Amino acid sequence: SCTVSEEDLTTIRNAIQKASRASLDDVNLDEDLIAKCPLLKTITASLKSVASEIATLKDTGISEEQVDELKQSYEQQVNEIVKSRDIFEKQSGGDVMKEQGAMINRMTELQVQVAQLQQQIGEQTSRMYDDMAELIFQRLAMNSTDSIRNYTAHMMEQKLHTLMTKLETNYRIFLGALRYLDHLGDQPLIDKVFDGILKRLDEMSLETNKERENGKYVLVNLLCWTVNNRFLTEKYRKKQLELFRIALKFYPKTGNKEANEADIRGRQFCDANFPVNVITWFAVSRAAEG
Ligand code: NA
Repeated sequence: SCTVSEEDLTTIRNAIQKASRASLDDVNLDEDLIAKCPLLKTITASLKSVASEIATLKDTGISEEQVDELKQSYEQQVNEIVKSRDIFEKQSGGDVMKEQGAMINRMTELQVQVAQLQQQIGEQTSRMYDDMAELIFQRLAMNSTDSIRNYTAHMMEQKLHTLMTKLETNYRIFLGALRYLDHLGDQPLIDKVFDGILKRLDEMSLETNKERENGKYVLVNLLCWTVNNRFLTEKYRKKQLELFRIALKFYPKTGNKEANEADIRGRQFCDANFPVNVITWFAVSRAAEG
């Protein structure tokens, strides 16, 4: 259950407003207060998540003009929640002594509005990542069959390597690239990019935690990309043995299946079992046959 006192609701309101600002700091609520209403934990986790995602945007090559448009959108949307009379203000008129006035119902409506804000910002940033990925393909002159038609094999390989070094450092950029290729419907380009992803996965260094993180997201979502796509599923089929080799490189200890599966599912942006099956089952079984 959730009980909040009248004055504690006022400090929740101010703590939410303070999370909207240019500093985007973590909501720091007293533990006694969190204890009486643990629902607050997921609200504060949501706002932290949005701010941490806006911070990642700055690190990329996205223009700080666009980051400013995003930060003001976030700020306006949080102020809308702060101003909500159903959540924070006394019941008035025909609302006096409605059930909605109970603190549990105010906090539930706060959780809904914060969850919907997180979804809306998620949609905006996801569009920004689409645009950034496309810009990468354009700047590298790799954005169509026509652009790549007159590349030698050596230059094509060189271009694909450069492309992967830019896509792999932020999995949301990588996902944006996959969405851009899907919508373009240029199959010779998809064919080559698939080869390029496999070659990077097969050879990239895995010395640091950041490199293993980059590779694992790329591997898992490459597999997701093939699901329900005949052409990409056929590409998986032809390069099956190489993907098994890559899978056991990123997920070596075949015995800790449960932890690997949880790790894989946390990086997945499809809902399919196929990435888990490839990495923790097919690859493990096929290395063992002989
Ligand atoms: Na108060």
